[PDB]
Amino acid sequence: ADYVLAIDQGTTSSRAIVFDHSGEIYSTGQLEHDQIFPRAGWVEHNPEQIWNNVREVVGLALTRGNLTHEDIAAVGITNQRETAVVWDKTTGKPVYNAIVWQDTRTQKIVDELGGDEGAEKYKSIVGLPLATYFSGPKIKWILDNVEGAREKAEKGDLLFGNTDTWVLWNMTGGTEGGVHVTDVTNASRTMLMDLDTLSWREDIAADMGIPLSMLPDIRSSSEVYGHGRPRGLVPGVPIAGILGDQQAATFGQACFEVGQAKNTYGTGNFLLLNTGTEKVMSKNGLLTTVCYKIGDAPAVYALEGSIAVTGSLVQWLRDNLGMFEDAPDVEWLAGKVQDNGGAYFVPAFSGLFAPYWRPDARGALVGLTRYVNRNHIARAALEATAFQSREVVDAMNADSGVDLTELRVDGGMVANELLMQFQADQLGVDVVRPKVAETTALGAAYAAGIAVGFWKGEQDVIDNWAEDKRWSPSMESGERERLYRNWKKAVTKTMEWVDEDVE
Amino acid sequence: ADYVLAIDQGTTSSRAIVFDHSGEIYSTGQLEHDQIFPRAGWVEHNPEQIWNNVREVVGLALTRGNLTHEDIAAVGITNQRETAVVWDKTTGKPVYNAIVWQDTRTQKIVDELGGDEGAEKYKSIVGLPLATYFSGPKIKWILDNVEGAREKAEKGDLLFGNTDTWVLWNMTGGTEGGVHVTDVTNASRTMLMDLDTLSWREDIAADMGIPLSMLPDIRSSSEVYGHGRPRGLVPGVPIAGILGDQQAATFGQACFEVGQAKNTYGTGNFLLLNTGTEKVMSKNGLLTTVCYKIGDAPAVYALEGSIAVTGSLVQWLRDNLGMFEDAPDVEWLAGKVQDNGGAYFVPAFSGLFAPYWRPDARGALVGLTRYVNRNHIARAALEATAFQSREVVDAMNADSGVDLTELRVDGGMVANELLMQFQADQLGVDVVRPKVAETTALGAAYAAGIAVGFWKGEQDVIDNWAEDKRWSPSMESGERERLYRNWKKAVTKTMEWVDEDVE
Repeated sequence: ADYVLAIDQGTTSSRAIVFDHSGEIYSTGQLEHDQIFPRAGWVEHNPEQIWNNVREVVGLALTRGNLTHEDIAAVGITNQRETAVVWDKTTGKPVYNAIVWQDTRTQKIVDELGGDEGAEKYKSIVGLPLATYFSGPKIKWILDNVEGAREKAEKGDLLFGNTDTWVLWNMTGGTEGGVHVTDVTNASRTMLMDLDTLSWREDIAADMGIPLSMLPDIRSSSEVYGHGRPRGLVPGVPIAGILGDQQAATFGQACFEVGQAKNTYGTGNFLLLNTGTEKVMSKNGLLTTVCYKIGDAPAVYALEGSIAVTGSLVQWLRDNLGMFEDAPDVEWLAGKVQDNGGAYFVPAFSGLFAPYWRPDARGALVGLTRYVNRNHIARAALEATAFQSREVVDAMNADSGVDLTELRVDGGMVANELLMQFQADQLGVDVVRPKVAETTALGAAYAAGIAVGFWKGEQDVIDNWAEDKRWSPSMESGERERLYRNWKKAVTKTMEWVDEDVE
Repeated sequence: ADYVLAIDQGTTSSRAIVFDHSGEIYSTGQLEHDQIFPRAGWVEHNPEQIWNNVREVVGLALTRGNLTHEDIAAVGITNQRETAVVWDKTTGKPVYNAIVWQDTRTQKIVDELGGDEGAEKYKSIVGLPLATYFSGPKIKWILDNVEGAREKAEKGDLLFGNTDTWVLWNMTGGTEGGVHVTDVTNASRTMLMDLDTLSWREDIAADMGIPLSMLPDIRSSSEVYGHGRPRGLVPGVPIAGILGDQQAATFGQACFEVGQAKNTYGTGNFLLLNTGTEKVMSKNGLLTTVCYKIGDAPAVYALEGSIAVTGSLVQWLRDNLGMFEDAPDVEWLAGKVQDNGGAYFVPAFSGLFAPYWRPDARGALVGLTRYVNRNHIARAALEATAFQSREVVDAMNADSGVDLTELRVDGGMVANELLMQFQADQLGVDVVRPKVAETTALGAAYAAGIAVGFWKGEQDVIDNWAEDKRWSPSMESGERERLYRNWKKAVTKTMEWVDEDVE
């Protein structure tokens, strides 16, 4: 077997990618699944469509690469986190659609669960605030809303799973031999797992009215969970790796050492920092979570931060204000000027931490003078993505003493030299861009190949890890701080106006 | 004679307009003159070109209307203010070009003139801060920098005068009989006139090194100053009206009552409030000026306010940010939505008053959210012109206790019904636009006409004043005030950020 097959079961689509020992793409296949909105704030996925699509991309990837299951040494799985699936273990049929992490129907349940200020109720144990994103409250919604579900869960007839678990169950035979398992990274996103013991917590489960029988067996992120069902496309093939999507991209970037972090650039940004075997609890409102766990080796933990508006800023300037209608890539406008021209963008929800720690939907644009033009505005818009990233990094550093040693990056925006160099300048550490952009799928492959010996372990992966390039800090140190301070000041004053803003 | 000829000697062109008893435009003539920039910040006009242009337009207006000096009952003159002309009274040739109000070369002179007392040194006597705009310091410049000027002056052969004086002198014969006179509105713009007594200040003149022999005799704004020279276009005709442009505009809007004010909408805005016979000194930085004086009658005063960025805002958003390249008229985009969507513009130099009275070049745009689009921005942009006029109105109220009774408007933006309505809504008083848009010229006509009896007086002018349209406040008090205080908070917060913005 010369290849490892990764399945990335994402939010909007699912793809299979076949990798070789070097970490290079051999063949791929991809399909979208429906985003279902039964009503406002509700976001659902049809679980069967997800399975049949996954079934199909695998076939697609093999066919394109002229491969046979005989060529696959292992299958790795990565998935959109938090999305909740509840199905019958006997009929195999879901009792309701998968409730996506984007869904907000559980706001009320989340508010009752916490009680008059209780969002932080479970943080010390599970590392998460009570929010609409996480699985637990979603399972509770399914048990309080669906006819009969709770009684059958009581009986032990219902299974819960993130889609890693849903995909794994179907790939091992479903109602015939299906294994009900999840890894530590995905379990850390449900609100039910104790970060220290890596086990389900009975008290939190009871609090949410969730029978323990619905919960899958928590295992590591790298070990043989099972084998491809006999009559499928990957008959006999070991399925030996699972990592939540962001943890997988982190793993595919080879952020194996303390201080290494991965920043993903999209409409919004996600940043995870490897804090080693030491678990760090945030004082800045950040998430604590599991980065990965390779078999019997100790779990490696992480701090996770998110930024609501990064790449979507420039997209809003275009679709809402009608700017840049002439230029597709804004980088080429920002490059026509030397500076932000005194302009600063206070993106919405940028007021993450100080002085209030209360992100708001209202943003601003300050420092406009007669000289300022759209090239400056393009420049400042890119800077705000970097500034926000820096403020999440400073929060992480303040919480650990594990200071970001370097940033590895993925996402569409990693193709912007200006942004990337400025990101390095602002952070004062190197910024590395991998040669393979699908870090999410690559992480799932590394996790699975390690478990079966296709790769010998973490060090061997580093040896086969190739980078595209890296940017090193070069900006005048004084200019580096001036920009950052003026920006944090802008954020502050903007939040002050917002408090007194009577809408 | 059934007509009154008005000469409007402006910043970029000069025009002649012939009106009849009903205030209608019968015939007109207009010609541009060169805007000379010998140096950065230097702005000059060729006094000879201006004079030639004035004769030619007068000729044009008379010819096109088929009128002769016999049909002209009187001539009125209005002119761009503060611009200074210094000429040889024996040859009638300028010693230098006219230095325009927009010329900033007098900054050093102005800085040192104030000594330890500063810019407000003379404010309590003349109504004006020391600044590059005003005539005094410009006359000093010419004397200190031009050869033979200082001595010719000491002989009594040098004359000064704004363009009103410069035109009246030539019109009455120049070297051969020219009269050297100015009215009180223009005199009050040079910094050398006492507001209470309406006379030249012997001490201020010496402070600036200006012999009193250079200064024109000060008269009222409406009386016969002399008659057109025999070889001219208007031989024997009384020249009986002079008002500085903004005052002319105000007079031509028939703003004859305490509390009536006129707002001129341009790239920037000029607002004047009639304060009656009581001179009011501002505690808000506004200017104190003579509105007009009609013969023996007591002089009427005004408070004057200037707003730097009004019409420029939309221009900037288009020429610099590349927005609205689709809409030459933004009123059509603003009309697609019913409100600003939460957005507020804090235009550069909008911090005219509290908290600091320290206008700054740096502005901002706040209250941005995902749903705000260019339609909201367009409306917010317009709202900002209305808001800044309201704060100038408030500062005028806080200075005198004279409630604005009604706002008369001119300038390019009065075609915008959306803006004029909102303006009425914000001021809570009626906003009216005249049928005759050329208010400055009409104002000069009224003054001259009254001096010769073509009109009986101010009530008679009112009896002939033509009104086009009027807007009544229609916005609920809650919405009205909420929008305004929200904007004022935006201006405040912006100024605070600007104070800590290290650029």
